[PDB]
Amino acid sequence: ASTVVVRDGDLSSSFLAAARQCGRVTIDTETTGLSPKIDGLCTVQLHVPGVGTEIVRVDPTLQPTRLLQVLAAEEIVKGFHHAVFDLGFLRHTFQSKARSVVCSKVAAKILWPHDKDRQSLAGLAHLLLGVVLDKTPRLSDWSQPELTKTQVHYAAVDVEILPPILDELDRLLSERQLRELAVACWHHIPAHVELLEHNLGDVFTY
Amino acid sequence: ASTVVVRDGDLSSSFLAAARQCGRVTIDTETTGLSPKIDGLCTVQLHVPGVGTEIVRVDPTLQPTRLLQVLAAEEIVKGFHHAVFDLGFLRHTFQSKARSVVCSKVAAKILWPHDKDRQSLAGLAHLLLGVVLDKTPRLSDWSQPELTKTQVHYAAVDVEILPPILDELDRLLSERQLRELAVACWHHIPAHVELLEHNLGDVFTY
Ligand SMILES: [Cl-]
Ligand SMILES: [Cl-]
Repeated sequence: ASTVVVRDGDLSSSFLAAARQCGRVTIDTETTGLSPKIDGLCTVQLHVPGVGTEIVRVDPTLQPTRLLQVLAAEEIVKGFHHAVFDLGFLRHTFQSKARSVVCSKVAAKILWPHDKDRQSLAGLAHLLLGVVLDKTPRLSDWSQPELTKTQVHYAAVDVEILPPILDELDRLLSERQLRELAVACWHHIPAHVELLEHNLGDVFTY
Repeated sequence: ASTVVVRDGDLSSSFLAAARQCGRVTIDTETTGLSPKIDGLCTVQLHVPGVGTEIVRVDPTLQPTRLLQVLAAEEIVKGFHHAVFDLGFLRHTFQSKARSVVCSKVAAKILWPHDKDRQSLAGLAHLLLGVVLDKTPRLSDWSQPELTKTQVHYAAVDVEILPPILDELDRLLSERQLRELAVACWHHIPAHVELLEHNLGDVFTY
């Protein structure tokens, strides 16, 4: 959490430029609960490697125009942990339909299908980076008029830790010849979000 | 079942040409049971609209080279009913990895998520075409040294009925603005087959 600014309503015009120069960003959100179609989206965090992190506080009366630009941009890769969760909120709240998203949880489920510990952000961070993540601020009040120092730091860490985690999952995927499958699965995340948004369920079974 | 030929081991060179001229074919299979990774693949049926239908009897000692060419060909659309099932057999038996496949079951699950009747080939044929399909030969012995007249006719009908069914689902999908979602889902079928082949399960949940 080297350099973090809390923004109201939208990503700043400076980070939009930095995201476009970089071609790659990481994204996370804080909410009032676990149901992307019922609970409230409170903040969206965006990190530009080398530049810093913005915490965007959602306004009900404002589309976060420049944030939706980044999400939709084919030429900007957006890394998440559990992209289906975060994009479900973004889709239900803002009608956002993202392109070029990747997900460390999907990656982890391909590499370690039977191990829930390695499928969590904290499991990935400890295994790959030697880093212990503090998870206690996740249940705090993200709609509070002023985010605390602890909140800001927590919200920043969970986007700033994704670039090294994602790079390391890429290498493990390539080694086991599963990267093309992870690539195909990441490419399906936005469609999977639409299926959930429309209550269409599992279209691939009998 | 206007014009049907039973082929040993592979699709004929003439249908490979006709599939390439047409740019579109429909596909179905007959098997010894419902588990694509355990049960035997007995036949693969391929229909070229306007030309006819081949029933390919699988040989254990022979890759059906020209059939695998059609399956892999990006420029040839392959229509199935329940593509995940058929491609699971083709993937486990021949290591076949298909491109540009579409599926009437996936389409039906998007249009009618809660109605199992409309998600079956016979439900689709009756609703859309007014056609009653005889399903009794499905449990017959497809590894028998000579397929019966009833078997040949059954195996041919279930590929020849797919082109009108698929064209009609396209129109219903477009009308409700769900065709882009069906297109995205069809594009994911081969990856979903790989996930099942590797026992990776649902990579898109928590
Ligand atoms: Cl604040
Ligand atoms: Cl025969």
